[PDB]
Amino acid sequence: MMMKISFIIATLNSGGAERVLVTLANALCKEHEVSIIKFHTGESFYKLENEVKVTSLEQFRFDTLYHKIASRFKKFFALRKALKESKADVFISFLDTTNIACILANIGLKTPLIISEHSNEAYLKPKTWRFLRRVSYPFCDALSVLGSSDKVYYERFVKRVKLLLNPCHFSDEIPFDSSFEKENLVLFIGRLDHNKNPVMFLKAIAHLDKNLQENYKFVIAGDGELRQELEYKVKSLGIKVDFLGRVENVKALYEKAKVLCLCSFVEGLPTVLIESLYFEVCRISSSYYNGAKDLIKDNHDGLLVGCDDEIALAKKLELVLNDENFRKELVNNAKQRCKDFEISNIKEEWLKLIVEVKNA
Ligand SMILES: CC(=O)N[C@@H]1[C@@H](O)[C@@H](O)[C@@H](CO)O[C@@H]1CP(=O)(O)OP(=O)(O)OC[C@@H]1O[C@@H](n2ccc(=O)[nH]c2=O)[C@H](O)[C@@H]1O
Repeated sequence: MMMKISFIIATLNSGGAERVLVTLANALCKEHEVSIIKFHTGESFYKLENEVKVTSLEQFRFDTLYHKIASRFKKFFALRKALKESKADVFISFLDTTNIACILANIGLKTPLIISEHSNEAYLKPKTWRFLRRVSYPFCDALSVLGSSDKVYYERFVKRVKLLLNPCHFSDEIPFDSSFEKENLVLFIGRLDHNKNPVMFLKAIAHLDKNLQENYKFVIAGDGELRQELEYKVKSLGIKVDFLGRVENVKALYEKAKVLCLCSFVEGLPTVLIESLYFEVCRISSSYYNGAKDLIKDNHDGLLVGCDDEIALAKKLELVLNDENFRKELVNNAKQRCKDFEISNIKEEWLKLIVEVKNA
């Protein structure tokens, strides 16, 4: 048949949620009809299919104490307005702040709201939002949730929670079993904020053999608030890491690169650890909060280090990089996880969930 799907997100900037949304949208787009409603005006970082109808809420002023409070009622009713005027068969919204907003704004309309947590339940640190999520989330119609520990957490107070994986858009593009002629390149891809923890990457490149360190290229794709101080500490330790910062063509690095390191303290299902599956990139990652083992059979299809162990990382790095027959084995076992992220399969459960929610 057919449905109007409306996606509601804050921004469409170089993120992980926005990466999933567009993969789905681009895929549902062809059979169905897919509006996106995004708050912060601007363009999308990710090539968005042409049929995807995209509508941005207004720009609002947050100067003056008046406009500081007023622009929330104006935003809210501007949101309720767009939702009404989408006449969508279903609303799917993304991330806690946007999710709680949508639940309130949707109070009234007779259309289903899906909402999805896209990060471990413990990330939401403050006390008010952790509370508003507890009161408002049982009023949605379903709930997408990535890690199992989050389903066990959200099932306590939400009646319909589903575990949907993320869909890797590379799954259709990159043929399974492709020759990759790699280059001495280690990749760090991600936001340069405190949790993503890029400093541990630097500290660890410091501790590598001069042999390796002088023949390998190290690269930090991504930008954050740490992009300045990271460059300072790169001098303080004195290594050669090439900050590129928000590079829309990560496919180009993902090929040449041999290894990819993730250093974050807590995550849900990082797509950087999913995309590598498609490029014979070997993953090395901190045993981050909770969902670590769901993604990496340590020493079988990846390598896990203690959280924030600058040395542990370097050893594992030096381990793979002094050993091509190993790196090459790990990834051939990692190719095995590729299916668990094909958009084709992931899309149809989104479609399945939309159907049951559209009944009642
Ligand atoms: C701390 C945290 O809770 N992170 C969550 C994560 O656990 C997942 O749940 C994920 C999916 O919902 O969302 C967040 C990931 P987060 O926002 O941190 O991003 P991620 O690591 O999962 O992936 C983001 C990345 O952006 C891209 N990129 C990077 C650099 C660049 O120059 N250009 C790019 O396009 C990548 O291709 C990529 O997929």
